[PDB]
Amino acid sequence: MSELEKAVVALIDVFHQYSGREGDKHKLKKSELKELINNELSHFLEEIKEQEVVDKVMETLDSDGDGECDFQEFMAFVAMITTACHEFFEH
Amino acid sequence: MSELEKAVVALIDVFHQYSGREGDKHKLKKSELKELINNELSHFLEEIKEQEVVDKVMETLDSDGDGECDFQEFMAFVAMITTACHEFFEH
Ligand SMILES: c1cc(C2=NCCCN2)ccc1OCCCCCOc1ccc(C2=NCCCN2)cc1
Ligand SMILES: c1cc(C2=NCCCN2)ccc1OCCCCCOc1ccc(C2=NCCCN2)cc1
Ligand SMILES: [Ca+2]
Ligand SMILES: [Ca+2]
Ligand SMILES: [Ca+2]
Ligand SMILES: [Ca+2]
Repeated sequence: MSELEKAVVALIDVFHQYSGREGDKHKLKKSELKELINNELSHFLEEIKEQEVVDKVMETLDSDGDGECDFQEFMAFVAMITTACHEFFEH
Repeated sequence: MSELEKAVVALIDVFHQYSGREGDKHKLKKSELKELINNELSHFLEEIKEQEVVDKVMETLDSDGDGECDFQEFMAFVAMITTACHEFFEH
């Protein structure tokens, strides 16, 4: 598999590594999202320590108002993070 | 770096590995897009052999009508491919 194919698989893997811990196994609730950010984005994002901070990230990500981040919404999060990295974390 | 952080970097790397070959260094023209699909998605997508086929993919991807795939448009392509992989290539 190419690096791109392995990358695609990695996105799926990390989603399900966190989404399946609690409740809906196919969605990240705020507690799961907090863990993913703190454990898997510790180099790209500042650690979330306050509930207000994860509430704010979930508000941004949750496009269908169910209070959780589904796979499609996670892809949008990945695009946000990748765009930030691409622009050398300038904004 | 986590597997997710490395994945994010891989997406950027493959884009620029193809986008910088011809013309606009920051966009994939159809010829570059064809090469990326054939070389880096050979396990997830059928090889493109006909110009009609890459025209059709570019039409789907090109949301601003410039005939090329920019970084934002490539992210949407990545989301499409990842969603397909996620659903076990069922659709
Ligand atoms: C790879 C390719 C390109 C690229 N290539 C082709 C041309 C275009 N781009 C650009 C960047 C790339 O990244 C390599 C990974 C380096 C680790 C970054 O680590 C951080 C994380 C967070 C910050 C930060 N956090 C918040 C406030 C600002 N700062 C800073 C640094
Ligand atoms: C990883 C995780 C999940 C997952 N996990 C948590 C639950 C949810 N999902 C799902 C899939 C994953 O993928 C692993 C990579 C296997 C190689 C697939 O290789 C192909 C490529 C193209 C085809 C095809 N092409 C076009 C017509 C149909 N067929 C078939 C097979
Ligand atoms: Ca869950
Ligand atoms: Ca949601
Ligand atoms: Ca180009
Ligand atoms: Ca375009």
